Amino acid sequence: VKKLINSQISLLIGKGLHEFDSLRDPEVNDFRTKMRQFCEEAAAHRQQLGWVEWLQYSFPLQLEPNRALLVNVKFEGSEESFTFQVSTKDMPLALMACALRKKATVFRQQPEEYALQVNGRHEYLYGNYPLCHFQYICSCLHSGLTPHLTMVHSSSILAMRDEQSNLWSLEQPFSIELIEGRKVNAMKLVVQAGLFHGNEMLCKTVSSSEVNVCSEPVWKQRLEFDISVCDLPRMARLCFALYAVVDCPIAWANLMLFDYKDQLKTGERCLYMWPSVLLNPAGTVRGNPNTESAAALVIYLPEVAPVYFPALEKILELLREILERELYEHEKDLVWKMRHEVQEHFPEALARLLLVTKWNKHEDVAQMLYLLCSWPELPVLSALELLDFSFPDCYVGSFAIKSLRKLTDDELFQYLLQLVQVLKYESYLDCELTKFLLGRALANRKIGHFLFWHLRSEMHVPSVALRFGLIMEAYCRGSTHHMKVLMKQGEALSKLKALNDFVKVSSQKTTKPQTKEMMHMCMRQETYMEALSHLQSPLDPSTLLEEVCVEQCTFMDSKMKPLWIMYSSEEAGSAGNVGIIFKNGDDLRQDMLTLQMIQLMDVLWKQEGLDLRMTPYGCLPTGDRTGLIEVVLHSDTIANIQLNKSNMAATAAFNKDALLNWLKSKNPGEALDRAIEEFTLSCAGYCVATYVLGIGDRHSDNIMIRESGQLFHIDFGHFLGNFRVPFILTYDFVHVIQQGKTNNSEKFERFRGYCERAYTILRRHGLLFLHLFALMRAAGLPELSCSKDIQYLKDSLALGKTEEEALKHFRVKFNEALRESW
Ligand SMILES: Cc1ccccc1-n1c(Cn2nc(-c3ccc(O)c(F)c3)c3c(N)ncnc32)nc2cccc(C)c2c1=O
Repeated sequence: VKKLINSQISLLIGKGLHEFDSLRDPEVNDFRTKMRQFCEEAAAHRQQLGWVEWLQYSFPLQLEPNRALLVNVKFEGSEESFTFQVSTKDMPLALMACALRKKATVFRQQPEEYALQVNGRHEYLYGNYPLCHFQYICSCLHSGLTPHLTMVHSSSILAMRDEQSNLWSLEQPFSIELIEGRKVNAMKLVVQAGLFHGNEMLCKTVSSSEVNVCSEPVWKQRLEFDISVCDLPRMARLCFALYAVVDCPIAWANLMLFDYKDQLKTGERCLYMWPSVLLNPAGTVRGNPNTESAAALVIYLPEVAPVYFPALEKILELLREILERELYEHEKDLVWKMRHEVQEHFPEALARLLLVTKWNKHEDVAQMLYLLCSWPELPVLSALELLDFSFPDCYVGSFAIKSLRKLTDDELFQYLLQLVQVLKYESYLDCELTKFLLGRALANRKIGHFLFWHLRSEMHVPSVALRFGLIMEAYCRGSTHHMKVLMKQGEALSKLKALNDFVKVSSQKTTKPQTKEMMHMCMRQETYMEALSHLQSPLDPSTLLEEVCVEQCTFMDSKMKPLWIMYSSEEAGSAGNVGIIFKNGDDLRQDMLTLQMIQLMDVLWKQEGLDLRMTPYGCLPTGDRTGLIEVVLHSDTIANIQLNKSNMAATAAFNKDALLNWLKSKNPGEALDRAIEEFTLSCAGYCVATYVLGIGDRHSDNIMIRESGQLFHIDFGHFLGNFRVPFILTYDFVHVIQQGKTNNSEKFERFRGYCERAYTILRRHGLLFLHLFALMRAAGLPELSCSKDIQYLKDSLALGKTEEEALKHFRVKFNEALRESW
């Protein structure tokens, strides 16, 4: 059994477990055994969970951030069902009560023994919440549809559980010996070296003597640093850059001065370098795995006596306000002078005090750490700032996680993408963040699902493949069952890649109708029908993809030729008719981040009672320029609608009426008013979202509209101005908002009110967006690479202003946009 599981993990994670063994690396070895133990203990706890707790693990509640309604309810075993009138204010228990009373009369005669499953979905309604607090019940109300639910008994739930079982002394100036290299270039070589603690230099950047671009270079020279050995902090990073000159960067390499056991490193090292894009402090502290091709630098760390970093017990032994909300040197001195008052009276200003402490003086670090160990826990918002690379110390990182433990699963999920990116800043394999993420993932299967895919989707990136592979292995140890569920998804994705490659070849030699027929024949092979059917959606593990609907599958005969894959499910009814788009060839990371930020805006708006009728559809990178996008059904592009074709319900005398005519056709009679309202609200949401994020090149081919009237955007790829993008009002959109009238200030100014409300709410959470984007810098996105990009957000939310100034500013922009509109 154990051999089978090992091979299944290897295949699932995209890396052979023998490759971990072959490294013969104690740190890897230790990571693997500790984390396996941790994860297996979590699995043991899970298998004895009570049935309500199991539901909470496997099917966490989907909640929203009086009135009557029809609900259809059946029981798990039978066809017979009952359609009740209940209230949106009723609890699930009351609904389960009606259900059981009804079954008792038909079937000739305890609510608390049941949970309600949404038909055809891995989604359950349970707990003390009125029905309309559940996202599913909400969804039905706005769409019109009738909730269809299944009474599931506690013994059925337990059956699912059961089937799823598994030192201060050294004053000499720090120095190294640069021995030799083995590189490729055109000039003379120089090696620049610098010592870093995060972004901050611990002293000046001492450089090599120049040597000719011959060899196999040999230096054999001591590089002494302007810092005492007893002053090197625990997280000291040594950074090299090799380049040529008469500038031409060649390569870079970093390492920690202390190993993962706090021992100071000696003696000789061969550093396998990464090819360059001069110093890269944020770059990984692990060598380039391509040891065949990589340029290499051998260095020597001299034996300073074994020396370890002191234990905490030895460490622990050793106008303010007007500025406190970049600062001058005397201001910094005051903050450090007042550090005790900072702790006692301004605990949330911890980060500011950290940025003023002298990390290159061990005495000062001791004094900072002593305060840190008695520091009260901080709000989640503050802890997110502390995860930044500006805060490299392990005690700080440990404090940060401790304050983040109060994250709800919903919050953790909202920030998961960024927390995974922060792993790229980690210095060692076994770290507090990895343990935190793995623990949360093992306690919540939705978190487990998305953590898996965030890690899996980067296995083709050599710099993270080891770390991410090891995390995925450990996770698998803690849920054998979920591993198999994930394997099924991977098998479907393998088949989709093969199918997409086929379509790419066929469509170059034949017409779209012919290729589509070939696609269908390929899909109807038993191997494909089996691999593509009966899986949890990688986009949302609560959506079950049952039978693939071959005749509705197609492809886009342009660009990367993405696939359109439709599904149906008898058991789920209408809600089982769902689609996925598979695209191979594009980097989906930018799309994913944009969509996640818009989804976050939607949550923040709804928390203030503003529902802009957004369309937060799923986008999930799964592999190398590969991923899935959730299909929004019953929608069309603005461009297609504006073609204004004849013989259609929407055919118009003036082209400006095409979109309104289309909406009229989909929403006859009294339905038009609501659709125009959905259009207006969503238009405001997307106009604000794209303005704030600097998303340019919006046009009629990348905006879509649903038959409900809701507008949404597709195909992102440009943001934070990396095409200053103006606020955009489109004439055809103004025309719909104005109900097809030339002048309609009543409707138009309501729309302006929505924009202003949305904008002011985002500003209030400005710091959250800034902290999240700061963390996202870890991801290596070319459109989020520096301070200029963060500055874009600062400017767009006008955060340096009062609310009144910001709104005047926003108003000029909005007004300028209206003029520009034809
Ligand atoms: C559905 C449609 C109407 C009008 C013009 C184009 C499309 N459309 C679109 C338009 N589109 N794009 C997206 C989409 C959104 C974000 C992306 O990153 C992305 F790659 C695609 C999309 C979506 N999520 N839901 C519904 N429609 C969407 N996408 C296709 C993808 C694969 C295969 C096909 C045949 C299509 C396709 O026909």
